[PDB]
Amino acid sequence: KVIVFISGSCLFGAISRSLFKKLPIPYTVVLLILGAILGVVASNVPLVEEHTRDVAHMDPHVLLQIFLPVLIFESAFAMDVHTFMRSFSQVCILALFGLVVASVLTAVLAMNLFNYNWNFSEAMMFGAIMSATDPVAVVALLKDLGASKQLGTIIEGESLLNDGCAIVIFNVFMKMVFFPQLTSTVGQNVLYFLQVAVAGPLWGYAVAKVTVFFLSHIFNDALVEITITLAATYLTYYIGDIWLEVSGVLAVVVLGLIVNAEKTSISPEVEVFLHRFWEMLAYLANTLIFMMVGVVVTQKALVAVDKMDWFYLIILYLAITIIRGMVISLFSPILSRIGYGLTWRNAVIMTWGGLRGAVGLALALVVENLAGNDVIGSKFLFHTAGIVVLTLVINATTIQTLLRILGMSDISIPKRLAMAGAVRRIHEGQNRTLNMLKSDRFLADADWDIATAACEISDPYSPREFADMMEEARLRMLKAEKISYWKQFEHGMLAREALRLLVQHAEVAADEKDQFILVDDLKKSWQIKGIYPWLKRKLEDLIMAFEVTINIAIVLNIVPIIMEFVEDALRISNYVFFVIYAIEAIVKILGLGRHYIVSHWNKFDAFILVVALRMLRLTKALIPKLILVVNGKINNQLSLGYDVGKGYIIGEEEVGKIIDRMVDNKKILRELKHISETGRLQVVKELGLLQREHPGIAVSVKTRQAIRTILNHSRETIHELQGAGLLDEMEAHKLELTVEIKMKRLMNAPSSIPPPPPENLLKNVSWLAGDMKLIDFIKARASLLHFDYGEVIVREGDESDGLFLIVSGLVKLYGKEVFEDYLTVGNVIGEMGVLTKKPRNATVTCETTVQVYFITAEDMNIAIDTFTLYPSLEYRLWRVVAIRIATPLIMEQMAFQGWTQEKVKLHLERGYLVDLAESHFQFNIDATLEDVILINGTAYNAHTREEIRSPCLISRTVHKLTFQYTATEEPRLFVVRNAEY
Amino acid sequence: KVIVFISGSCLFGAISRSLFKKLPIPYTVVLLILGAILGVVASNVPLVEEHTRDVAHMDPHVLLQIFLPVLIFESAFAMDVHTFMRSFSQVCILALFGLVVASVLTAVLAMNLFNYNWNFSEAMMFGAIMSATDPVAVVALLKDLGASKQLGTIIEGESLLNDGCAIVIFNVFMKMVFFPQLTSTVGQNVLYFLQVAVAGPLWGYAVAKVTVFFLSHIFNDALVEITITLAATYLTYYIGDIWLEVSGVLAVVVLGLIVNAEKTSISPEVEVFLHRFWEMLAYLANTLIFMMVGVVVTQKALVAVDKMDWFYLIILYLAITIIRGMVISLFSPILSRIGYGLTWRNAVIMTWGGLRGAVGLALALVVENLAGNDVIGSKFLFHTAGIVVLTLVINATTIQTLLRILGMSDISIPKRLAMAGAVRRIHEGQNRTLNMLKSDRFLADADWDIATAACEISDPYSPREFADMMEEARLRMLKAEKISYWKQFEHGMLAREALRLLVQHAEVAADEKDQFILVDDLKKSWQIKGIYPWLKRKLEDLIHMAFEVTINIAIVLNIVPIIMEFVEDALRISNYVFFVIYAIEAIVKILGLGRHYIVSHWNKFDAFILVVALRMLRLTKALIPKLILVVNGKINNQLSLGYDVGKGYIIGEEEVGKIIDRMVDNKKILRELKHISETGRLQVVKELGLLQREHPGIAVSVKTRQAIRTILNHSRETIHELQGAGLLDEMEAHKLELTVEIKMKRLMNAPSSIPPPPPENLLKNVSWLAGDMKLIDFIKARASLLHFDYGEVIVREGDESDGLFLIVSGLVKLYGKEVFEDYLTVGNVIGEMGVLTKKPRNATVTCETTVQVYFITAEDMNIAIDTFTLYPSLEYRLWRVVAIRIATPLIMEQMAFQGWTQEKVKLHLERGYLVDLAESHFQFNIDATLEDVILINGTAYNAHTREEIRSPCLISRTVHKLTFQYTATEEPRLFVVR
Ligand SMILES: Nc1ncnc2c1ncn2[C@@H]1O[C@@H]2COP(=O)(O)O[C@H]2[C@H]1O
Ligand SMILES: Nc1ncnc2c1ncn2[C@@H]1O[C@@H]2COP(=O)(O)O[C@H]2[C@H]1O
Repeated sequence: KVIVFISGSCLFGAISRSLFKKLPIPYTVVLLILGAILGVVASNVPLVEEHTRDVAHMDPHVLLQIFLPVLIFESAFAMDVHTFMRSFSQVCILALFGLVVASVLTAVLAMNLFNYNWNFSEAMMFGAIMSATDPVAVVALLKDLGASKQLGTIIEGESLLNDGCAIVIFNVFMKMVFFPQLTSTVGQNVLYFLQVAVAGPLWGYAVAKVTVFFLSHIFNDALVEITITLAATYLTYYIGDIWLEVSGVLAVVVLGLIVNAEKTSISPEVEVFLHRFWEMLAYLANTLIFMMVGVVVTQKALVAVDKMDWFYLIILYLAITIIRGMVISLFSPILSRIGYGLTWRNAVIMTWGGLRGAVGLALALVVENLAGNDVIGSKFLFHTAGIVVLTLVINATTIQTLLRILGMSDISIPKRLAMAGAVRRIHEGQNRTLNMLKSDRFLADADWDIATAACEISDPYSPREFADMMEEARLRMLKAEKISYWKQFEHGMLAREALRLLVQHAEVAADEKDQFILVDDLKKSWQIKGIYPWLKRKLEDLIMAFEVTINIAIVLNIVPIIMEFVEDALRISNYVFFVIYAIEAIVKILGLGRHYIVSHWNKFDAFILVVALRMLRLTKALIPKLILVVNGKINNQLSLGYDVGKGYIIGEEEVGKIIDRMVDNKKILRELKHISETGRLQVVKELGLLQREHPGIAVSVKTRQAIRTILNHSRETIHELQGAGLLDEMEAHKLELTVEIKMKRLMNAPSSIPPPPPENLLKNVSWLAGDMKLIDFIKARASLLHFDYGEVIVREGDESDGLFLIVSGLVKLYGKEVFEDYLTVGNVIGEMGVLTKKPRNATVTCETTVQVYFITAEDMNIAIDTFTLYPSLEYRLWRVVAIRIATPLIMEQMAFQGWTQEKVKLHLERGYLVDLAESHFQFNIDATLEDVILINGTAYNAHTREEIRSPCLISRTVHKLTFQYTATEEPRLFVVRNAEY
Repeated sequence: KVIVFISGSCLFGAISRSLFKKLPIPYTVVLLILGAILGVVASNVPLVEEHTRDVAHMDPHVLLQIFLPVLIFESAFAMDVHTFMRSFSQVCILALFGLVVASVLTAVLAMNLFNYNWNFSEAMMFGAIMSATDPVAVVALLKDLGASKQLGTIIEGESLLNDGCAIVIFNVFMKMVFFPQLTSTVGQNVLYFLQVAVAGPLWGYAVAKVTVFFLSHIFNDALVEITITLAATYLTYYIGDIWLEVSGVLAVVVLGLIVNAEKTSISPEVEVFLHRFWEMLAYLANTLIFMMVGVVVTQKALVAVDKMDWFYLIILYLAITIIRGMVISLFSPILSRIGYGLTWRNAVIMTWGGLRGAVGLALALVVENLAGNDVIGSKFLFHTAGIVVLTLVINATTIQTLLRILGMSDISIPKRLAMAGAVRRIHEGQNRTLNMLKSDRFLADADWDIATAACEISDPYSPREFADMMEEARLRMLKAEKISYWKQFEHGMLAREALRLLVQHAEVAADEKDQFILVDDLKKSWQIKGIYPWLKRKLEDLIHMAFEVTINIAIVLNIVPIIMEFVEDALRISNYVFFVIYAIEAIVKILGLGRHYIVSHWNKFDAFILVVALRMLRLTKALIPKLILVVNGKINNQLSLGYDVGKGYIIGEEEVGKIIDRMVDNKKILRELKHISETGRLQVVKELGLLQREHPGIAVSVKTRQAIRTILNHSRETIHELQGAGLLDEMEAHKLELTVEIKMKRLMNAPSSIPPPPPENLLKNVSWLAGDMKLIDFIKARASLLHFDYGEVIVREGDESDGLFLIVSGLVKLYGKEVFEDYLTVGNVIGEMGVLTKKPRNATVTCETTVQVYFITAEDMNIAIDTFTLYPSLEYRLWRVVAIRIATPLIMEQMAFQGWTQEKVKLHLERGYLVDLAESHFQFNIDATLEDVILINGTAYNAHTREEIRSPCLISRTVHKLTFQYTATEEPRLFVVR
């Protein structure tokens, strides 16, 4: 019956796809040709005639209900959603206007020239059936050799919208023509138009949001989400099919776009499985419909032969080609003026990009089968088969020729240079490892000709002098900046979108002109000036159990509206609404203790309750949702702008220190350094102004990039640990799943701005001995002094003024060999100036804006006199300065070799100070104390009578020590007991 | 009509699967419970009654033709094929015997005790319907917490074979019971049995091989192979369904097993897509059939209430449980004796491993629907629903309790120690990178509490003294050997199977007893003593070519009308065509009769068949080379694997022997451990050497197949490092890495057939640059092929010069004098300066392995020198070789040639010549045209500074003119490179 035909069709499609892969002509036309052969065999042998008659004469219902929604759903599934949304406005405008112009022009051309006794509706149906297209072949060719990304997305989106509008027009006009028993008045026609406009896509959006919310609560389960997605898609299609014969495909398209847009709630395995499954179904449908078209056209059009239609076909193709070119040629200056400009290469490649696919053949089969025994169906089928089999080869050959000639698919010089360098590096490394392997003991009598020929690799590709030198120098500088950007991305310091924005900004201004870097485009990239801030300014300035119950009651009030739009239950529903109003009155009575005297907005709700249509109650809960989503929407773009600004700054800083060695001409080097430093200084001030506008964006981006850097380095560490054999494959995978989970949780990070860190709470918590004395010191010291870049607070050798503790920022200390230290938030500086009364010994500078608290010598004396009986703050300060002095001289010792900063920090935390007054300035060293450090003073050995002074390390050989008490130098020691105690 | 029921069924299955994931009870019983609820709603409301009446009363044809083949196909698709084949024999024996014993015991128990007026066929049907089971739940539980691999495969294979034989028996009896109008004589019954035996699986094998051969010619295309595989599976099922009512499932199972077995011709993406698609279909079918069973049993069994059946159910469950235990308990000693032994833990976990699934419920629905208005269908459905809903909870709880109690799912000490060490290392690295990141300029006012809490990680888990010390020392040594094996695998020096074999050999002898390493098990691992060599020995010793291939194809075509013979004018024309083919064969034989007219032993039978005029003998002689080549490949793979694992053990022991000494400090333990390790190494090296001696191609194959792996791994690491430095972007890196993946894929199907040994004369002529007739004369005057084994020194430093030696097989190590160590491979020339400079010796060369060398004496060297005198091109080439050998090491170490590798300085100095001192009268002028000037030999006097220098030395660029003094004992020699 039908089995052998389908199996043979699949085998023929497979062999045709495998054979004609190399030729630029798409495979599908071969299928059509093969179908033609079957026709001239179906007229003689009764067996193939029986098989074809059983299969090729199916009902239109199955075609119109199955073959088209699958194809349009596939055309609306494989597209990149974000790239589509980047140009949705121009794509929609161009697609709609091209569709309407092409349809009306084809209709009037047919009526004027064909000399057929047709009506206007037949010609409009002809135009609609000649308007639809399919871009899978041209986008496949572009993927193969076009070397472009945005062009295919533009073509796919335009084709999708064109197909949707074309099938809408064809369905309405076919229903008007072939069923001449329906009223065509305006009152229901406008209702039908608005229904198809608004009711369908909103229903698809609602079901998509519902199923996404359902899938959000599913963890590490793969079958459930696949089955739920398939069932939801079929349910949407079935409700659309019950509703109309048109809006179902629109609802399916919207649902597919929304599902493809979301990525956080669906694991990638499900997405790739769904892509593969839907692609397989679409390919099968396309092959079957092509073979059916071929066999039916060969069996039918042999009795409709004339020279007039053969003359008509060529001029029809010429007319549709010229109008398709002319509409976009006329609309190009408007697009250039509005800002969505496109190059003339894009226009000339768009002119030939219209390839007819399978939608037109489907509609032709439907309109031929519904025509009965009439010549109109044969004319339709023959003309559409002729035009598709003409364009499918001619347009493909011409687009390949134009893509070759225009040279946009040309490998640039840096691409070839980088590929050659990479190939040379790989070959050198392989030669080195071969040389190492040849020296191995067990690698003897291995034929090295086979080994060398097996692993060989190769690339797939194979004042004028001053101006040329400047041009090549700036090209090399652009190359260095690009590789710096890629290095920064690979180390993890950047996000994804900022990286591609920087790369494309560098590329579009690389070889266009002499200027290479611009700042105002970056300015508009990070700042927001569109309609969103104006909408926010208008919106936010012009305007739980009880709320949930009120919302549920308002939703329940739609059921009387449903009945009204369509009894005892309805009266009971009105009584329930009155009871809900009474419950609202009871809620007001309960809130009378808070506020019930008068209200402004609630008068409308009171009037609505007096009427009892309760949709006005839900807008109070709807108000926070709009601000909640728009604040995140603007903050995401603001964070991306700050990120790309920081990336440009750090890239310029990295490339600044290498340009001097690259060139040797003085004038070029000077002018390049001048323009680079002016650009950096111009952008850094605006970045600082953006930071000063609000501080939460910087905090968010720093705390969202530190996690990325830490996770990347942990992944590198675990890969290295796997490479050393200390753990096997399964444990490594089990541990790496945790890293993947951490990254997945980081993906949906709270991009909403975290509150700024507290001032008093962090002051009390960060210091160990937080008490009421700290509060008294804060009340006696409120400076919050701010120092910007390029300022030095104190200098070495200057007289001591007091103690300074930092509350915001990072500072760098240079002291004396020499050392460099970095103090973060919560550090205390100026310590020995109040204890040992030393003027100064080191210089501290600030690399950014810092907020600090100032304590003077008088303030320090007042603080010291504030607590005297139990100076816990003073004792903690003594411990802090003691461990600060003792820390750097222990890790460098040979005894503590192989110890990190945290190891020596946590080793010495369990140590105290020695009371020299109780011990009468005499100490005995035993094995109980693990470490003894001379903090201050001069110590005299009780055995060797040797005098030593701080900074020094007491050896384990010394057992008894004596100290001399002096007012100007009081001896101090730190003792850490053994870890076994 | 049917849509809402299916949609609600899928939603209920989804919510039940999501909710009951944590509890050890499988989700499916909840579905059954939910179905029960629908029943007590279907009896009152006419709407749900209409929906249930429409969907749940489905005809048996769709169930019996759709629901069962999908389930059995899924049970025969997700299995690991190789692990199944490792124990196929014991799995088949145990499954078949357990099935037949359980079926007959259930039948006789039902007939004796149930007091129902049933026949023997009804009880056999009852046993067949109670024998089937499903492995999905138990294997899922074992994947979750069983911590085992082989047990799940054993259970799955047993369940698959049991299901296939059970459905065969059920069909062959149900076709007799409910259709009492068919003859049951032996003559057709034995034909049916042999038909199911041989016709089905062979047809599945043929279609699988045909579609694999079809898919082998498809490159980088994904849709075509998926569509072809699906169409081939349906075509196999349809031909099986037309053929018999039960052969289709067997053919589909065989086709699925063969498709899953193959891996080279199918890309992994297609395989995982097919796995996911088939699993989705099976899950949907299982959920739907469970809900159907629940609703039908609640609607039906409410009018079949008694205490007799409610008492019979418990004793039936007890009887089937005890017989299932007892059959394998009785068969365990036979398995232990035969060598396929299993531990008592495996037996006690296999006893409770029988969980009834969906096949029995499918057969119950079929038999209940075909029973009509009779009590037998209700009894069948109620009893099977009761037993499945009892076992599905009770057996799951008991198997979880037993798995906890028996302690086989316990984390060992080394696992916890390694996990803790890895966690500590990761935390230390993260702390270090956080400390580095805190000092960055642009990382200011970032709340570090959130950063620390976000990236925190943790593990999922949380003379007696002398003997204890020895035990912990040998455990630590085993851990060191295991990590050495993993390091060797990760560096790329091992294959996959040898790695897992060595790891499991280390594991099974780790904590069992005091001994740790055995050698005779490795001996039987690398050597072959099975039935394969004996069958090869008896087989291969007991037994215009294109036109012959065309004649064989025609003889194959002659078999096509034989189907008509088994089944007119066309048949007579077929006989005439066969006679014409016979005449053509006779003409071909007469043409070949000039070379050989007498018929051979097989040719006499061929002539007899031609007189008969069959092609079976021609096909057999065509497939004789096929069986020869597949036997050769099968034996060579095992030999290569054994040699690989032997080499891996040797290099692992060599690595661990250097580090074992530092680990322990007790003298006696260290001495005895070194003694046993060295005795094992010395025992295994001699056997490996003789194994390599017996046939040398295996070693050549394994070396040339592992060098490519090492080179490709290091190239991949280099490309990853280059990507990490930003010199190329993502797309170019992926495009380049595709080439590495293609190289690895081509290496996967490597020519494991043994390459021929390298030639002797051809390599001697080609490897040397100046190969000519003089080399042939030297070979005729020097044929030594001396073989030196390990531990032998050929010459020593200071001994008198004897001649020149050129190495033809092996690698040697030279120690000379600072001091230097050199490695000479095949094709090197040694002992060259001893005849040129008349020097005795200056360095000592030894051999690290067996070496085959050619010996040339001083008299032979003099004869060779006197052989070519007019144009001694061999002598000129030797002078160039010794000149470049002397000049090479002293240039790369110079500051001028800094950053130059060995190949760079080798290819830089190849465009160099010698200076003729006779033509220049021993005076040379150095200009900028010559890039490098090297004093090879002699004393050079500067013409300006009057300074005397001698080789080895480097002439600086400041020196312009030089003079040389000619001496017989020291002739000056120089080399100049442009
Ligand atoms: N080794 C050190 N590490 C960190 N900070 C130091 C070190 N030595 C001195 N300082 C700080 O530098 C300050 C310089 O002036 P003061 O002596 O007032 O107090 C000193 C300490 O706060
Ligand atoms: N630098 C070197 N590198 C490699 N081989 C050498 C080197 N120097 C000497 N030889 C070889 O060692 C041999 C020792 O004895 P002969 O002098 O007969 O010939 C010598 C050369 O073949």
